[PDB]
Amino acid sequence: DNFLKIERLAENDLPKFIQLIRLFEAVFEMKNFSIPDSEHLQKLLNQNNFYVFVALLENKIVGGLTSYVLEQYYSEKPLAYIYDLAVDTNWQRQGIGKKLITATNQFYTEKGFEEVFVQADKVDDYALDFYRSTKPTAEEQVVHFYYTLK
Amino acid sequence: IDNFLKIERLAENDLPKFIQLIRLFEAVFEMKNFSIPDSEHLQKLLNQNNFYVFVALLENKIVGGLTSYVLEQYYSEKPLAYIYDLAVDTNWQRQGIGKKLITATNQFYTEKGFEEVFVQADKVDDYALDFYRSTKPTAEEQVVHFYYTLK
Ligand SMILES: CC(C)(COP(=O)(O)OP(=O)(O)OC[C@@H]1O[C@@H](n2cnc3c(N)ncnc32)[C@H](O)[C@H]1OP(=O)(O)O)[C@@H](O)C(=O)NCCC(=O)NCCS
Ligand SMILES: CC(C)(COP(=O)(O)OP(=O)(O)OC[C@H]1O[C@@H](n2cnc3c(N)ncnc32)[C@H](O)[C@@H]1OP(=O)(O)O)[C@@H](O)C(=O)NCCC(=O)NCCS
Ligand SMILES: [Cl-]
Ligand SMILES: [Mg+2]
Ligand SMILES: [Mg+2]
Ligand SMILES: [Mg+2]
Repeated sequence: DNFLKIERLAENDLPKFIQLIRLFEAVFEMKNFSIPDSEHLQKLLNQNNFYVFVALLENKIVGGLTSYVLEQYYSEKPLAYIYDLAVDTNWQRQGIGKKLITATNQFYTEKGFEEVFVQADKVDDYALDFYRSTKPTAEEQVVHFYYTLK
Repeated sequence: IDNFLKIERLAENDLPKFIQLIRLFEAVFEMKNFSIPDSEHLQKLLNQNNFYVFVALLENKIVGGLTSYVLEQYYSEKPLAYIYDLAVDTNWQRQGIGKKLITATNQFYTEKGFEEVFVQADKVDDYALDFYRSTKPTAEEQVVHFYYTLK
């Protein structure tokens, strides 16, 4: 356990960001994925409203998550939106996912955020079991609609 | 009322209309004990390059609106848009305002070259589901939403 480190990426961590994206690509089984150019990814990493957390063994990325800050108009305290979370399939069920969620909520707690939220597909049984083990404050059944643009 | 209804995307000198919309949200969502954040905060939010508000106007009266957040992607150079809140004044519902707000919002992000816009509704909110389904979305997915209320 001493071996696992959690790191919040900084603006000079593009190589680690790209490792994480490649982990996403593999774990989510994305086919024919063409990674965006590094200038785009750098600009994203530079944003003050986006935070990436990774899990490291040595400097091998074995999991991570991405999150977005949503400034509120209902409150001065912001919300954080955990977008993606994944752990290397060889390293799953070792407490890594849990440590990532803990660190993430700890970070936004110290930043004085109101809440953090995250979502899973109703079909995704393994994800559901995971989030339900993280002592979330609550869960809600929602319907997600999207419009694919021209 | 189509001839008189106007959709406006708020700009940075539109804080009065932003506040009017928040007051509409408070009414429509029937929020209790709401203390609106100070104007310095709301102004800073309005000034962000990742936040866009559309309002529906009957003359100078806000009768609906929606807020949306930009989410730049790492899977694509094309960003996503997240519609967070949408409401129409109760006196003016079921007259096509909600549809015109969605339409305007998707047209805008289409001009901006976004990949996709998404919006959510609670599964028990049958009337909201009815509404979104009438706007002809590309697809809908069942999702479970978890949150962590921070200390
Ligand atoms: C939908 C809403 C957001 C604004 O949209 P609107 O102006 O009322 O809706 P529109 O007039 O543009 O048209 C949508 C119609 O809603 C649906 N609808 C019609 N009557 C309805 C009713 N009594 N209840 C629910 N949906 C109804 C129709 O399916 C649809 O048009 P259709 O005739 O083609 O089937 C509004 O009703 C509202 O603010 N409700 C309370 C707040 C809310 O739920 N917001 C969304 C979640 S944040
Ligand atoms: C969940 C995930 C994201 C990372 O989690 P992880 O490091 O493997 O999970 P943890 O080891 O921290 O598990 C914590 C708890 O999840 C729960 N859990 C139950 N079933 C599980 C399963 N099939 N997989 C993972 N966690 C499970 C356990 O209670 C577990 O505690 P325990 O081992 O003491 O019983 C990882 O499984 C994953 O990447 N899955 C594929 C991608 C994905 O679905 N991501 C979420 C959607 S974006
Ligand atoms: Cl690479
Ligand atoms: Mg670093
Ligand atoms: Mg367990
Ligand atoms: Mg204006």
